[PDB]
Amino acid sequence: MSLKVNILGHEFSNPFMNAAGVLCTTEEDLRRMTESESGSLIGKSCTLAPRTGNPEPRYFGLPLGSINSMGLPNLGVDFYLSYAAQTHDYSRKPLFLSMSGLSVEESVEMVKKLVPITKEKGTILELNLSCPNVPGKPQVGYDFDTTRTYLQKVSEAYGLPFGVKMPPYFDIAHFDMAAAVLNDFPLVKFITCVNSIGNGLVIDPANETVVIKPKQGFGGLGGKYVLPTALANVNAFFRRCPDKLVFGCGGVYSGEEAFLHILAGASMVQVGTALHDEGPIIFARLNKELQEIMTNKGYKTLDEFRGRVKTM
Amino acid sequence: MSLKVNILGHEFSNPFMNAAGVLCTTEEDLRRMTESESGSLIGKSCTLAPRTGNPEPRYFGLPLGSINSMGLPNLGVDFYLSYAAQTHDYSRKPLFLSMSGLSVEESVEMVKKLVPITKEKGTILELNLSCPNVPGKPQVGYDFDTTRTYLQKVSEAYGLPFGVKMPPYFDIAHFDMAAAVLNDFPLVKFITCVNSIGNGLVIDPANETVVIKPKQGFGGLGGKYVLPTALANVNAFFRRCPDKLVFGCGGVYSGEEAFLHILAGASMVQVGTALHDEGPIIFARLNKELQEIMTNKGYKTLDEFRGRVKTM
Ligand SMILES: Cc1cc2c(cc1C)N(C[C@H](O)[C@H](O)[C@H](O)COP(=O)(O)O)c1[nH]c(=O)[nH]c(=O)c1N2
Ligand SMILES: Cc1cc2c(cc1C)N(C[C@H](O)[C@H](O)[C@H](O)COP(=O)(O)O)c1[nH]c(=O)[nH]c(=O)c1N2
Ligand SMILES: O=S([O-])[O-]
Ligand SMILES: O=S([O-])[O-]
Repeated sequence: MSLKVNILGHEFSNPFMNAAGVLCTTEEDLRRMTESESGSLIGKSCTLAPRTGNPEPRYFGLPLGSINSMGLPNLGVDFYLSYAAQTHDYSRKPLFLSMSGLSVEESVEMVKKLVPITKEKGTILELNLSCPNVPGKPQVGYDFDTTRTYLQKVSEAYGLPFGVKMPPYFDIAHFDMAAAVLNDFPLVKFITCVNSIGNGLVIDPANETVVIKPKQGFGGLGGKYVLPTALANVNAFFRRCPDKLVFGCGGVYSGEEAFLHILAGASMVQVGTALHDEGPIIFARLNKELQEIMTNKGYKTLDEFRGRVKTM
Repeated sequence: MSLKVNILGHEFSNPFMNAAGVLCTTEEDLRRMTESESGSLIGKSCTLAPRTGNPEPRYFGLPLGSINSMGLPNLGVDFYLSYAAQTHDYSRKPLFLSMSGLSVEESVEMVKKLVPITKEKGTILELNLSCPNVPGKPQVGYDFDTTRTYLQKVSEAYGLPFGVKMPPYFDIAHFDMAAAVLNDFPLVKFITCVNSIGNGLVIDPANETVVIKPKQGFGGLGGKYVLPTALANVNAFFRRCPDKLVFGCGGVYSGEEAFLHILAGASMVQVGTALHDEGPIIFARLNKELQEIMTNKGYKTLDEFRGRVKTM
């Protein structure tokens, strides 16, 4: 039996990795992800210059998941590039970097710097088009003309296969429109579905007060809230973008959810809120739980069921 | 304490009503809603001609809520108009009708027929701009040009105060753009936030099959999944549309969720999934639970705390 995944020119020991933003901001974070049983890892969504992010409190754990408005705290693109070029142990597992420049001009500058490091080390880019927690910066993926510009300019500047972190869509017409844009960019080799369900609001009934400080309490939702949305997006793009991979992100707490993501079409499975809750030991648990389901169903590889969800 | 709501010249006993679609399709359904302890009720979103809706199975109750793709099964506009004109007991409570024509032309033809009945009986219109379960009909509310056309044509054709059932938004820019359109239409006196989180996907791990038949398993999500989204939408439009009321819909199972909706800005509070699960006896419980919270907090009326959620 094998959890192995062969994509983007690498063997991954298993399909599991962190969701961008979780356990991946500092060198220590990235060390712990590398030492974990995860198949891969991804660096915190970064900007050209460092950021400290939004004021506190900006994260609140919930019974059904999480709400956050972190505000893209990151050590700046040079930190993550240097991590990728010098620090990361590629013999352990491949490395992704998430990049979230807050303009096309910023993104172009950042990805340009990545080119030599991708060529030398094999570092993979996930372009973030969906951060919902930066004041005054709308989610790029909800504007298809803006999305087209980003993909055009990053395709030109970077010139190598890369992936995109998409916001969740909730409308068939939007799946169609998103896919039409994505399918015009052959360098987009993977689509990560999904980022947080944006701009939710949690209120404490006792003190009648919102639970996070930024944006009048409005924050991105993760965890159990998002699983059906995440599965839908995965499957919608799996079908609409057959020349691309899909990575699943959203609501994974166990082997069962991972199994569903993969059945829906996911090549890799990212873990955010649950990883925030449980720490990197979760990857060992997820590997075991997924294998148990496969054992019970008589599956020996992921390929026996990836993208084989049945309809009526 | 008093649960009363006084809007559009009517006295409502309490803020509670069914969400459009739940317990409101047939005469018997509407009788049961009228006989319940609810403050009001709304008829099933109707079309000019009857519809049988989508094939089966099209509804699935979930641990955390519901997924459906009913497909606007309805007895046609004449049935609901005739209910509103002849059958409904207005001494029990006021009546809303939801209308969901699948074209602006259809919606116009429908609302014109309602005009005499509103004038005579006080029947209130909720225009549905958000149904996510009709194949080939995207949610109007996610296209601001189309939304503007509907509001223009319905305002002109109906010529009386009405409300709109909006899809959930997940982006600050969309709140702004939606509000800008709504604020150009003075006859829009209330905004119901929110309709289902559109186009989620639930998969059964045992048989590796989606749980509903229409649209390859894609259906609207209700229940615990939607509470933070609903609260966010309620509060965003409460602040952006001061000339209008906001009605809350989404994730209400208890007086506590009702209290949060009202604290966020809601005038009426609609109950979908929980009502589908428990039956109309739920309304007796919700009144009791909200009364308890107000008593504990020393709130004499809903007006003392409506829209007074605290931020940091
Ligand atoms: C604390 C924290 C921080 C971030 C996030 C989440 C959380 C919880 N998310 C969203 C994340 O990548 C993921 O898409 C969602 O959390 C959904 O997955 P889960 O349901 O949480 O597993 C996120 N996404 C991204 O692309 N870049 C980022 O920097 C962040 N930051
Ligand atoms: C079976 C069923 C049928 C419908 C719905 C839901 C369900 C469960 N919903 C959506 C509903 O009005 C409501 O917006 C959502 O269900 C969210 O509220 P809850 O979280 O379920 O209370 C719905 N909404 C609407 O405006 N017109 C309709 O005809 C229907 N039909
Ligand atoms: O960094 S994001 O979570 O705001
Ligand atoms: O009628 S709606 O529930 O699809």
